[PDB]
Amino acid sequence: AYRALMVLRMDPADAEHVAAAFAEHDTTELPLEIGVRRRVLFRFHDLYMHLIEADDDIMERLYQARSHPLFQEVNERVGQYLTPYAQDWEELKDSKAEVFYSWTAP
Amino acid sequence: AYRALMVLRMDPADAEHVAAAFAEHDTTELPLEIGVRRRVLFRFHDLYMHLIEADDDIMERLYQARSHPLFQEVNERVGQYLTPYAQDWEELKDSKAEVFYSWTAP
Repeated sequence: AYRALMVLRMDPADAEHVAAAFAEHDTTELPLEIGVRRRVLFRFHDLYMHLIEADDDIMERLYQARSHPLFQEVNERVGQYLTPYAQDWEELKDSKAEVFYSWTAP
Repeated sequence: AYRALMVLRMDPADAEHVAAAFAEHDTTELPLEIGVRRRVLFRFHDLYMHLIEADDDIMERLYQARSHPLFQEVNERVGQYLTPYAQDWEELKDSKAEVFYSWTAP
């Protein structure tokens, strides 16, 4: 039921690296830990969008674990190819979009 | 298993209208028809992102039904508040992002 979407800028050509970095991380239990159930990466022009599906608002641990050594790697890894969308960005929480509507059919 | 994400530009302030337009459309069977299982709208700065979850690649009917009178309304409705992201846009398919990675945990 929980969905979050983060948006950054990326060179389209860097997608494969990006994908590769997660691929590896997603083989470990690091994510089942944080509580991630599904992960989808999209690209559109020079925008990168990371969709996370979970079972609860897991953002906090998410935010928590970034400073974390267990996650430096995936972070460096991914990080070298991503840039914050907006000029006023200070932290991770800043790349998170807002949901303003949600509908599930019966 | 099917996920698509469309991105356009929107004035943050127009969100409530946007939401209202779908709210109504989502009360009808019009979407259960097209095959939509879940719908989530996000906003980030002046970007609008529409996530559709389905059970198959439903984009074609999706694309099909736009010219459609059954869908003029929601379309006009929504449409007046959205603008194509990129300058080279010619059609709806052009607002669709690409998935470059997908992971589901066991």
